[PDB]
Amino acid sequence: SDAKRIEGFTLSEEILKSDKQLSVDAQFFTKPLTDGMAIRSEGKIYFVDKQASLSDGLWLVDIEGAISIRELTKLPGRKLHVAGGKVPFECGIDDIKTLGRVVGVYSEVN
Amino acid sequence: SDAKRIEGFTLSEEILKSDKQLSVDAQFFTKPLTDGMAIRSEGKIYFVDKQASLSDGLWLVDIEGAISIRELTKLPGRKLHVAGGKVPFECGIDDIKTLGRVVGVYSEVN
Amino acid sequence: SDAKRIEGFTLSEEILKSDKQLSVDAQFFTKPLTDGMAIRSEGKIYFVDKQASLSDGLWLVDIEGAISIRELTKLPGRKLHVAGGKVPFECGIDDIKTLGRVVGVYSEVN
Amino acid sequence: SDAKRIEGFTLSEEILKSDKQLSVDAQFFTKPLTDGMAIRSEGKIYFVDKQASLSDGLWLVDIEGAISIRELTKLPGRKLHVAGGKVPFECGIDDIKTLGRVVGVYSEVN
Amino acid sequence: SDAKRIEGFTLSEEILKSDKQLSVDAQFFTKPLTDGMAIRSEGKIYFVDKQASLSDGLWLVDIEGAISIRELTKLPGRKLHVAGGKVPFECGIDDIKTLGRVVGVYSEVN
Amino acid sequence: SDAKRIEGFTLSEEILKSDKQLSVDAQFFTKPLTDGMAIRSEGKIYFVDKQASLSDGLWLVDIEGAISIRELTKLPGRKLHVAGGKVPFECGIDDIKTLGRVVGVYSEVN
Amino acid sequence: SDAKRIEGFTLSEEILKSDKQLSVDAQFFTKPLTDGMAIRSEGKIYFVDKQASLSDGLWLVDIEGAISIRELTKLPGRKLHVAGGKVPFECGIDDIKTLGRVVGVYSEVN
Amino acid sequence: SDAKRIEGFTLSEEILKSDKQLSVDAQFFTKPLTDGMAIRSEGKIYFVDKQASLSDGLWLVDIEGAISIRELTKLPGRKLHVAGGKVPFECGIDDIKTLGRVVGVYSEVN
Amino acid sequence: SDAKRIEGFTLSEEILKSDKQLSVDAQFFTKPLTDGMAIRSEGKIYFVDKQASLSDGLWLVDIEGAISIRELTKLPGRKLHVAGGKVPFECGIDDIKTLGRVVGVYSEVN
Amino acid sequence: SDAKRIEGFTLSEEILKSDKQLSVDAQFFTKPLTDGMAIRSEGKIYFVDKQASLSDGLWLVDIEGAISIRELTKLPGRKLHVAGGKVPFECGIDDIKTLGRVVGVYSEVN
Amino acid sequence: SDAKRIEGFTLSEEILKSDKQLSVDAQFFTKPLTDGMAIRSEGKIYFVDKQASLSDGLWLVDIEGAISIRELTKLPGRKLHVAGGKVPFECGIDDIKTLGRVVGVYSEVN
Amino acid sequence: SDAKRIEGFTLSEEILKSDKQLSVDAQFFTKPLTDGMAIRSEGKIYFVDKQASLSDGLWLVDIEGAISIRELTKLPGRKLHVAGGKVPFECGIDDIKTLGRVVGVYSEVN
Amino acid sequence: SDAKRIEGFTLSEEILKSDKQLSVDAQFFTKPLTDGMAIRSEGKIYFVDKQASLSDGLWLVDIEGAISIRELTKLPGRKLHVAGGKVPFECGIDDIKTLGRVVGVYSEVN
Amino acid sequence: SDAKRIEGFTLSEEILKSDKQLSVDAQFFTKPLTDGMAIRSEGKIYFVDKQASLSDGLWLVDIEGAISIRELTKLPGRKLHVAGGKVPFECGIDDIKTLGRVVGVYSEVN
Repeated sequence: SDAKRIEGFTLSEEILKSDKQLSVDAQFFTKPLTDGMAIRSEGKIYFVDKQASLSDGLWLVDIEGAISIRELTKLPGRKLHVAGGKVPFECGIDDIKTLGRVVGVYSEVN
Repeated sequence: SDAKRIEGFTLSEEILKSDKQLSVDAQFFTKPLTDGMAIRSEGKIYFVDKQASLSDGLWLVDIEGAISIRELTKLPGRKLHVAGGKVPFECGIDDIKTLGRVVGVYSEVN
Repeated sequence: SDAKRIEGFTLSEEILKSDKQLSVDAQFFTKPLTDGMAIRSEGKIYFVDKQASLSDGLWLVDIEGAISIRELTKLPGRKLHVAGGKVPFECGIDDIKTLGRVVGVYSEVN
Repeated sequence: SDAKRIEGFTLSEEILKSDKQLSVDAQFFTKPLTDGMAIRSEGKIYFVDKQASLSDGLWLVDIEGAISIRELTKLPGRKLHVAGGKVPFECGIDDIKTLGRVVGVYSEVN
Repeated sequence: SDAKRIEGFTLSEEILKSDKQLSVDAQFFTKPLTDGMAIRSEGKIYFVDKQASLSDGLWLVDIEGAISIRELTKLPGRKLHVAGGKVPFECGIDDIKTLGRVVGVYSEVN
Repeated sequence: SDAKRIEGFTLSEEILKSDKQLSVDAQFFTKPLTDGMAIRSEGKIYFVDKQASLSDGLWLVDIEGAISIRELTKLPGRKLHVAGGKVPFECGIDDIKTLGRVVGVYSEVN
Repeated sequence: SDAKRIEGFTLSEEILKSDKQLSVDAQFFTKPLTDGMAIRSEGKIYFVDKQASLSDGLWLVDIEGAISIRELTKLPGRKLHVAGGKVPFECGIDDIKTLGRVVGVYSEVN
Repeated sequence: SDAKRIEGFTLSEEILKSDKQLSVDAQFFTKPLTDGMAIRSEGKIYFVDKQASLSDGLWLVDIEGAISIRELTKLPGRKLHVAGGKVPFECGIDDIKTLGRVVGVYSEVN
Repeated sequence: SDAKRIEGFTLSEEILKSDKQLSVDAQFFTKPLTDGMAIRSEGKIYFVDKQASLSDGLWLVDIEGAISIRELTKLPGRKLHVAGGKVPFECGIDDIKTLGRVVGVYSEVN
Repeated sequence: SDAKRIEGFTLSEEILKSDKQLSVDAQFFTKPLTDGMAIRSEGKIYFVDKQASLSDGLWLVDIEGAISIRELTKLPGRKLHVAGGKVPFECGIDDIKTLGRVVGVYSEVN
Repeated sequence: SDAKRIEGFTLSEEILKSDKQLSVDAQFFTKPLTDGMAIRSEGKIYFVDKQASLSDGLWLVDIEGAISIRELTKLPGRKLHVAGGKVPFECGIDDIKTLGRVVGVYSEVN
Repeated sequence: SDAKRIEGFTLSEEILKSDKQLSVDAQFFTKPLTDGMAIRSEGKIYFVDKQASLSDGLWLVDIEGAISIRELTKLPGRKLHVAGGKVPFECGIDDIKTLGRVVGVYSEVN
Repeated sequence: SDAKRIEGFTLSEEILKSDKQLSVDAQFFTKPLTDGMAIRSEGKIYFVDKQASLSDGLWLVDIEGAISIRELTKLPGRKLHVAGGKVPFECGIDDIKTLGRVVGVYSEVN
Repeated sequence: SDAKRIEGFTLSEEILKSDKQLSVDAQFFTKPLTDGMAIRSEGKIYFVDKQASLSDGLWLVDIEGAISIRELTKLPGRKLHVAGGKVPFECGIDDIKTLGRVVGVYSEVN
């Protein structure tokens, strides 16, 4: 029906690399995803919104050069609780760069 | 890049209903998905393979008219362990009808 | 905005008694609730769909005359698992009468 | 019977947005809800009392611009325990702005 | 304000004995308590409705002559789950005699 | 038998408010309750002894204007452990005002 | 003040042996203990009421000749749950002889 | 046989009050109890030795005027662990006044 | 002071074997131990009373020829619960032969 | 066989007191117990070696005049962890006086 | 150094299918793997010994046509416990066909 | 089919020692393993990529001369969490030397 | 000092195979081990006594041809509880053949 | 077969004492044990390698004169975690003297 194209990437060894475009349907997103990223990482496909404003959730981030998907929770004092890696930690929102919020995920692997 | 169209449906109150077709990319499936279904159910989209042969995994099923997504496990004696509902149960593979195997899942809701 | 009137009742000591009508808005229900009931029971107001078809969920039910709100789960062989009371139990679907499905709940008490 | 109109809003991505007014019945509230908000958020509707005075309970809050519903508990030293998000935390009552106390919740999703 | 008199009793060593009448306010009972008992038992006062119809709840009962307060739960097959003593058990509804349902309890001992 | 009148109040949103007098029997209290209060709070009625001398127990208190029922425990150094709220805490006996001790509780809600 | 004499015994290796009379005060017992025993067993003195009628509680018993103190709980069918020994068990009330109920216990060992 | 009189008291709301003398048999105490107290508190009688020298155990104490029965444990640095109340705490031995050690306890309430 | 000699044995691989006499003092036993055994087993020395009458406790037994120390508990029906080995079990009192009851235990190994 | 005499004592209320000599066989001790104590405490008899050199284990100790049996564990910095009483604690090796090490324990009470 | 060639296969949806040979070193196996299979299944490579004699361990099996890797444990009565799938079960050794025992496993995915 | 030669080593007592080369197929590695090591350690064979860039994962490391396989997790501030040994710890990324990432493990011991 | 030779074997895949003799010292066994086996099995060496008579313990056994090391426990009725494998089971002592009792174990692997 | 002599010792009360040589077989050690010790301690024999270089493991140590077997773990900052005694602790590598690493253990006591 409604074909939609999204820029594709792969995330491996914490390095983000451009890839084939991915064809998806607009029905995948409740909110319109205009500037989006489809990131292929460990058997899953993460749909990212580069326009998203900081808010608790799952995010694509860059921490001192390393790229990854982490769950961010704001703490008082412009701080962040960062989960998703083998061990969670805290830091200032300025110690990290957010590339966008994950709006949806696709997996083939239960 | 490679647009693929799948028949769409919605699953609600255990009733399967046809719906808009869904545009997906072939890169979504490692094994080719020829006769497939895209079922929108509770904020997720399940991709089902109508051609799959019975094997342990996540399935779209019809139990005495009710349609649902359940985890099936074969047990000696042509029996099945059926999980996924509020309470798991057992029954013969002949007491249930399999509509297809879930090959992948898309979710917006973490 | 949009005023909607629902027949009201109170449930106490397993007896259903009619009561004042309740004014609600249509925005409370994603699916249209046409033939509905508002049951006041223990500090909560349960909105029920009398038209609902049997499907796993929370139901207003009549068991040998006693009325109650219970979690119903279909088991192969026209059976039911009944939860919600002090001790769950099973029975056949014909041993119980369903009045309707709870589609929403309002509570003041956390 | 008794129709009552409340200003309606939606809360999403931690942003509060005005919306359609909601028609409710005064029987919903034991205490009179004069200046109130009906906030639609994730399949639930929260009724907020803007006039409430700080007291332990469920609150609509604004923390450095973010809007959310949190469980507040006063600690000695004008301090607060804030629960409800992925990770609880403490802070001064002056580090957060209270917009109103939740006096009731409607939910369609069990 | 509204003085109400209830026949009083004491429960000790599982023997029910008449006692001084008790003066209570009608405001103590949401539903009217017409034929009631006030049973003093172990630092508490149980208010009992002799007219109650069997329903899941806390009841004053007589089991083979012994009088006690038990939590009763109906089970399929005219059966009962009886809790409240040191060890819960099951039996037929005909194996026990109900004297009334507790509608309220007063206690001075936290 | 013996009718006794006690001043009634309701406690809600941490505010105490006078209300209907309540009629109670003297048999409710082992020790004489001369200057008492009956506080209606969350489906229960607390009987308070304004004359009580500080001693570990359940009290009606006033902390910086907020009124509540809390379990107090004296700690060396004129200090107090205050429980009952979502999160317990300590403080000096002079940082809280005691209105009276709960000598009994009536409830209809198990 | 009020001196009271009770026949004394010792219980050891499940054998009841007569012993010195024990002088106690009537204030020890809320109900009058007319025909009583004072049984010295493992550092404690149990006060038994030989006239007690069977009721759930702590009993001095004789099972197939062996004497011991057990917690008895009546079960439907003239049955008993017998706890207190290394492993509890059930039996009929006729399989055991009750010598009296323990109405009080004195201990020097915490 | 051997009648022994002990001065009696009652402990309530943390206030010790003289009462009727209690008649007890010397067989109750392995060590001779010369200057003793019999404290009636919450359905139990505590036998206290006023002569006891500080040692870990159950004690009758006076903490800033409040009288209670507490479990005392000496800690290095003339400190004490005080247990028995709703919340245990530590303090210096000089912050508490010991009135005597509990040598035995009688109870009618299992 | 008071020397007492007891016939000694060692118990190994479930075989009882006579050995050196063991010199013990009578103060070791509250009850006189006239006909006793001193059994050396796995770094411990069990003192056994060959004259003891069956009663719940620790015994030296002979089961189908195997000798061991077990915890015996009488069950209704001339039955016994036998614990102490890797897996407890039940049997009639006539399926086992009791050699004596352990009245005390000496150990070097904590 | 081999009679051995040890100086006996009783430990009660943290006071050590001389007592009857105890006759024991040398077979009780793997290492020779030359200068030993037999301490009767709470139904057990502790054999202590006054000559033992400090090492982790069970010890008879003297702390600010109080005598007790404690489990001692060396911690770097000439420190000790003291266990055995209701609440463990640490201190310096010089804050406690050791009287001997427990080498064996006899008990009649399981 | 020592190149070794093993017949390769893939196991997917319980179907075993031949594939590219796999080159391995003899140093991967302590016991010589003469007739072996290298089966690729879910990101892991299983090395199977077709000649193995039944013994508890991990096995490549065929149950009613379905192919899988399972942990087998012999039970008295020519029986087998089969683990590895979502729900273990038992069956006769003749209800299953063993294809070989897994001697080693290679994984890339931790 | 496709033979590949990898330098081999053994890791024992934290010392890495050269050993026989290992023949492996390229099918073992999704990504090309150009400069690889095969580390034999405690019954397993670790395949390491000497050119891997620092990224969260399993690594072969050299800490102050000691060589081991550890799970590394980057923490803000050029820090690392090091797991795998008996007790995890943190340190700067420069306090450790990374020799390569483990991309695969072969094991014979389940 | 005292060199002792023992017949060696290896146990693998449930097959017992003769091997190099092992040289051990007689100090390894408290009881003399005259005809003994040293079974190397999974990094440990089990020393077996072929002359042992049945008794609860760890045994080298032969079950329908399979050789293994199991914990045996005698049950009434000439039965055995057999533990050590993935799943314990029972059977008659005549359904199993005992080769010897393990008297000691040596391990290099913690 | 291959006899090997090792210097023997006994470890008791934390004192190390030379003893008879122990004859073992070289097959006990995968790595050659040239300068080794056989330490008899608590019914077990520890085989120690005096030449071992510091690495995580079980060690024979000397802490301020005291000799024991402890589990050592290196921590950043030339520190050690020391386990094995009743309470683990930390300290610098220089606060402890290592005598050798345990390479194997023999035990008769399960």
